[PDB]
Amino acid sequence: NAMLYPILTQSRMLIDLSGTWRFKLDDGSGFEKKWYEKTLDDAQLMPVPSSYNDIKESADLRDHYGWVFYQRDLNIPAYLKTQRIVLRFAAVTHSAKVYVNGTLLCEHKGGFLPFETEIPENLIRDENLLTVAVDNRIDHSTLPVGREDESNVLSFFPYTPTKKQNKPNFDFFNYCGITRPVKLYTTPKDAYISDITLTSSLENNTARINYKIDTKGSAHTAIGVYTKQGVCVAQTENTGTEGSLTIENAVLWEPLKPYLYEVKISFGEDRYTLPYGIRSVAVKGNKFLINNKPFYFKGYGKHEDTFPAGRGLNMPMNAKDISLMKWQGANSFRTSHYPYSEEMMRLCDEEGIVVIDETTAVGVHLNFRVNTFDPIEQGGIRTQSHHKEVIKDLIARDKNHACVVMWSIANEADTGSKGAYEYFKPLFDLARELDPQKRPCTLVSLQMVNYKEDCTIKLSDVFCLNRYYGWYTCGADLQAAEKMCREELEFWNSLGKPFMYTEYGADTVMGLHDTTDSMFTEEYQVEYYKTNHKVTDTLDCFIGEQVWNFADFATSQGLIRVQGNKKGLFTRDRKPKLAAHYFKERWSKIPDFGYK
Amino acid sequence: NAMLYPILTQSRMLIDLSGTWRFKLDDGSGFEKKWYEKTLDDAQLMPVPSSYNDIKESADLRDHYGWVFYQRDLNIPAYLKTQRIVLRFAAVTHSAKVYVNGTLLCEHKGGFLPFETEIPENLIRDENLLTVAVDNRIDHSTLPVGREDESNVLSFFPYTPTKKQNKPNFDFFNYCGITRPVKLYTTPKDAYISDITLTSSLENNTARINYKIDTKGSAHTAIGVYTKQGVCVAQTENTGTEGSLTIENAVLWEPLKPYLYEVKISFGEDRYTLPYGIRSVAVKGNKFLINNKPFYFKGYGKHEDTFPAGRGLNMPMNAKDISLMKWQGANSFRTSHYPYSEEMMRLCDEEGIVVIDETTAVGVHLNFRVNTFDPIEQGGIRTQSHHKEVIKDLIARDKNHACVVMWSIANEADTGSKGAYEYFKPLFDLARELDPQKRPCTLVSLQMVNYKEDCTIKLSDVFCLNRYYGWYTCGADLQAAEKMCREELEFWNSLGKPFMYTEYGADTVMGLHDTTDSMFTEEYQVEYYKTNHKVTDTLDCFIGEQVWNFADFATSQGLIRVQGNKKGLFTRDRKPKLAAHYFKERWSKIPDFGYK
Ligand SMILES: O=C(O)c1cn(C2CC2)c2cc(N3C=CN([C@@H]4O[C@H](C(=O)O)[C@@H](O)[C@H](O)[C@H]4O)CC3)c(F)cc2c1=O
Ligand SMILES: O=C(O)c1cn(C2CC2)c2cc(N3C=CN([C@@H]4O[C@H](C(=O)O)[C@@H](O)[C@H](O)[C@H]4O)CC3)c(F)cc2c1=O
Repeated sequence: NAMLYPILTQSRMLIDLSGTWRFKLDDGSGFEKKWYEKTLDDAQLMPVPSSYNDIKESADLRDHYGWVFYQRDLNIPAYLKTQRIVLRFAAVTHSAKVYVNGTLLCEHKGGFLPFETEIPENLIRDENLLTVAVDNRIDHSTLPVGREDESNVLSFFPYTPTKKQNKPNFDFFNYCGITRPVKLYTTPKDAYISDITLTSSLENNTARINYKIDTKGSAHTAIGVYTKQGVCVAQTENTGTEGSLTIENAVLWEPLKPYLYEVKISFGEDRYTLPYGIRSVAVKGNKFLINNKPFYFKGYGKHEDTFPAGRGLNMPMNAKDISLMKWQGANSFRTSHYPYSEEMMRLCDEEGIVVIDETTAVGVHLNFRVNTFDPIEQGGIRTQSHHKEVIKDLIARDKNHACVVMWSIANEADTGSKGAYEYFKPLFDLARELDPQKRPCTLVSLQMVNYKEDCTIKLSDVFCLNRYYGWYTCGADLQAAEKMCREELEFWNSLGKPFMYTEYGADTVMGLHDTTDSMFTEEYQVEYYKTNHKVTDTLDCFIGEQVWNFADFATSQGLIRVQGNKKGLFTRDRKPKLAAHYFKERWSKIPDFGYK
Repeated sequence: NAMLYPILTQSRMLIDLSGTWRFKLDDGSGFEKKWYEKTLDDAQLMPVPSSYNDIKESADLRDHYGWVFYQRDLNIPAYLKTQRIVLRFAAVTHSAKVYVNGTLLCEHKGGFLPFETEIPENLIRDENLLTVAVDNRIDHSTLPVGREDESNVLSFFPYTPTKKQNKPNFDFFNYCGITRPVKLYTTPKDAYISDITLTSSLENNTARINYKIDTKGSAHTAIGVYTKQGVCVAQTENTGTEGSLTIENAVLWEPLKPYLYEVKISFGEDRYTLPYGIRSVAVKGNKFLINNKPFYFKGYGKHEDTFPAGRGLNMPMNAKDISLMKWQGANSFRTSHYPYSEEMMRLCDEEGIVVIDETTAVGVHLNFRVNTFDPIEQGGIRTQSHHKEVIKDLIARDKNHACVVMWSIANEADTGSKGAYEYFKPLFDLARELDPQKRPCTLVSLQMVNYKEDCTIKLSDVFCLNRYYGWYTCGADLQAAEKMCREELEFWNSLGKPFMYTEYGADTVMGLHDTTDSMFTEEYQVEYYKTNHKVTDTLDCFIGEQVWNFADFATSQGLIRVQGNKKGLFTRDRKPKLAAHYFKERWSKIPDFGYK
């Protein structure tokens, strides 16, 4: 469960296994014929990390259904065997089977969170083959959810598909493969650090770090806290597993003004250094408080999506995206609709970007007659069990990030229907139990005629609304959109708790224009946002605006998707639309703290 | 009924009243307050001819519901009163009331066909005001048909519109206004030509023109036929109303090789000259014969649509469009979905472009539970009576055009439902009765699950199909599209009569690309057409391909319309997409005659 980010330390090797791997589509016989026991024959080459769907020009590759096999050679020095040898997969989408030589080492379900496995030393021969089989199939038991009929979420006349294909119950393309880096790392065999938990206490004008260090084996523990320049500001040797350290002259991590201490931990020979921002988060009344100050979210729902790697880790684009958000005056984004790479989370900690951290739970809705949360034995959704593992794993991975201020339990589940509360109650209970910082929890609310029956009202600390007044309703009638927006949002405002837009927007094709309200035009995108803001700016409990979307991104094919989703403020190659300049202006006049 | 195109002759003045007119939106009180009796107060200026919707930047103007008032001064020489004075409206969309000074002169229904009225000389004062009130409203009794609920033909969540608006039952924007020129012309008072009918007889290797000259008053008739250089090749004086003339050395009008004789007619002092192409049209077996040769249609459904005039007469664009069709190797187009201007028809006669001439009958479908052709007293469609007047007027206007080879009675009516045959039988009977050339008649068939019950099979001389295999069905599954296309078209091919595509295409945004099948991309548009052609090229009764559409054009707003309809081979400003070059290549290898 514990998943420390792998780093090069005095006690820990870090070997990146990324590069060109061999790649072979499964044809139904791949496991029967035990392809993982030899070199892949008649194979292609595929970059790792990357989604595989867009690297070639093959529609059958892009739209492949089922398994693929990745493989590479792994010839490592024998003196590594004096250490504990670990294979870390930061993400394999959606499910993986990992083989070393002929031998199945592990299997994983869930395409967006890391997993790892020791390599037993009796298995390492002189030359080794690493094989990773990757399953892309989605159904009523996976997160994200796939449809199990021939229905498309986006048809006039019915037809029989040529081949079976995944049918996403979500509005983004089903990019799969070895999405994020594969690495080999080592620790001391006999005594090593397995996890680190840090929390902050700011009471009585005294900043303290509380630590809890999880180990394997028997040794002595030490912890030191260091400034960015390397001055030790607190340290203790031969400590317990738990304790606290006072940080005199503590500098707080603040949105757009990050400060990270370096927390170095020793256990026997093992050494691990964890960056850590000191800050508090709390919901009080109708305010979202960061370091006891009333925060206003300004930003976006995002996607991990770039050409040609798809969902694949793209670190230059990560840095470019954060630079664009600072240029635009944003302070935050949400990990729509899955955990993002640790490289992104760590960069956000470094750059002072606030993150709403979301699970993989999109598509938990069977009625976009069996109801979504009917009993499984009557056709209800089969995701609750995996939904708990995802929450456990997500919090275990990201718990120490200062940038994470809120957990989002699901995106647009069927939360107005019968049984939703009972499905979601244990998941909220679990997230509150597991997060040592006890951060606020929410689910992101689907737009819905019976919004007063949204079970978010009974569960969430912040109400997060996805609303499309002026796009999916009142299209090209913004005066009607304004009225419909005000009627519903005055209800939410009357509940006295913080609420916010986590999505709102309008599909906009760069280069289409009209001085007169016309859907898909750059001007309409601006007018859409002006209309919504006319309402939200008058509501004192509305504490944040995150647009849909930061940038255009790939989706499944359909009559309402113009080469993907076009609601980005930026294009897929990160060029500003008219509305992106509109937001730079607007967000320049709105402070991070004390707007409402 | 008779509607000779107005021309300047030795006996006929022609005064164009086009230019800047005064323009005022009605507010409900325009007739009550009798605005037509004075200058329009607090008015704008509007170009005539033009649609009014896009000239300004006002959404309320663009989306106006109801009446508008146009007005201009009309100060004419008194010596005109020695002649018969006629006001000709080439088109006023959709309905008009015409006033001179205070006096209602005529009212017209039908937005795409000419109407005229004598100006009684006792009404002409020294200074005169011409007022034209124009109604844009559409319903179950107009052609084209408007919906009478709040439904859009292209909604996720229901909303109340801010204002009432026209709801077209058709896929093009409801452009209205004084669409085509307004002209004053004169004839002799006492004896003048009211209509001319010409037909051709090619039997026995002898080309003859049969004439029938309709007059008012008592005088002597003469007719002469002249070559383009002005050589008289047949003539007779003091003739009857009907007769025939042999044309020795006759040159036939042929597709892409036009020849027009000039037919000059005298009656008393009146003189009228009519261009006339000699050619035959006939359907025999599975062949469409022009001048006894098996024709293959290559071209488009079009729209009259340019920026900013909308539906308005744009003669430079007409010439540009014909130049592009010759550049692409097309030979034909259909007047989708209304009669086009006489200026276009006459230019097509001059340039050798073959025309399928279509009525205004689009939207004759109430179920895109009351059935379309239920009795009117039970909610059935109320268009049949006006549908006959439109057919009468269209044939009366266009009967002498060599370029017109086929009448299209309706576009995508509900022809697979009960009662369609009975609705359409009298209209086909009427068109065959009225056309002196007895040209083939068709209706354009909607795509429909029960296509074997399409009443076109019982009525039409050529089966004209609108099909979207690979767009509205099988989208991004072209291999399935090919199979579905072949299954249905082998049925049509098995009937042994000529059939053809009058629409097929794929929405394509210029500048969107992908080497791998992706809807809305330029490459997908090409692949869509390749797939269809794989099938049609193997069917010996398939005698023509007209794409949807020649060029992108404006529509109502909705989630599936990217700033209008994007199925053009060209953009709205006439720039070629990838598929336009594809068709230039393809149509360069397909002959006008003897392809199948
Ligand atoms: O053809 C139509 O009529 C509609 C089609 N679709 C589907 C997307 C094809 C609708 C979807 C609705 N929901 C689906 C996604 N929710 C968020 O919206 C973003 C976006 O759609 O841009 C996604 O990208 C985000 O991931 C997701 O969180 C919005 C609400 C809806 F309310 C109405 C319609 C239609 O009306
Ligand atoms: O959102 C969807 O799912 C669909 C939406 N629409 C409507 C246009 C919004 C459909 C329409 C269908 N008909 C409507 C128009 N016919 C011709 O098509 C051209 C075009 O549509 O390009 C028009 O411009 C031409 O004038 C017209 O003759 C095609 C058949 C259909 F069969 C399926 C759908 C959908 O499935």
